[PDB]
Amino acid sequence: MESNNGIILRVAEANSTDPGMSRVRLDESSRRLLDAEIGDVVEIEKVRKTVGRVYRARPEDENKGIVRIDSVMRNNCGASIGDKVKVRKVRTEIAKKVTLAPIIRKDQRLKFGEGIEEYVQRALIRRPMLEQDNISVPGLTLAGQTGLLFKVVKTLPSKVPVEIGEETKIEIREEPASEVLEEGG
Repeated sequence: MESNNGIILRVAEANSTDPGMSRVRLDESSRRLLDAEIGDVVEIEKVRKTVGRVYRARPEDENKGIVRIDSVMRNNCGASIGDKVKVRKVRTEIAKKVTLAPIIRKDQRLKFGEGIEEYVQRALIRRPMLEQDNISVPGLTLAGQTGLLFKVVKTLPSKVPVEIGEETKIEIREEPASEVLEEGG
């Protein structure tokens, strides 16, 4: 009935900034082989599950089996360039409750508590969320810190790409990257 599936292709990326980790540029066949329409919701899964949206490849002929994403999107699952990831097309929904875990240590500057759940909702509001996903912060930092990224582990939706809204509920835990070392350096 629903017939919801995706395709396995090769992760793409270039030294250029190529900003936009939530946008997937694909060719007409990669988009139309299933149903993906302009600006539909696409999920990606190479090593782990990730979310994103469909875009048109500049070269509507080379993107017939490669997806160009930003470094963070590639870092979200744990894959390298040219690896093989599976992209499944889906739609978005309003997540009602999502929990995440900022990874830092003695260099943790992005923690406040009290209203932090709103601070996360405000920053991540109206955004696609997928448990076990990962996020990053603009070019900001302090001493020699490491990690300093958000690690989502629990969402209310069916583990499908959902969009956060001002009404969505959030949870921030106080457990940093203890016993946690995701591949990447």
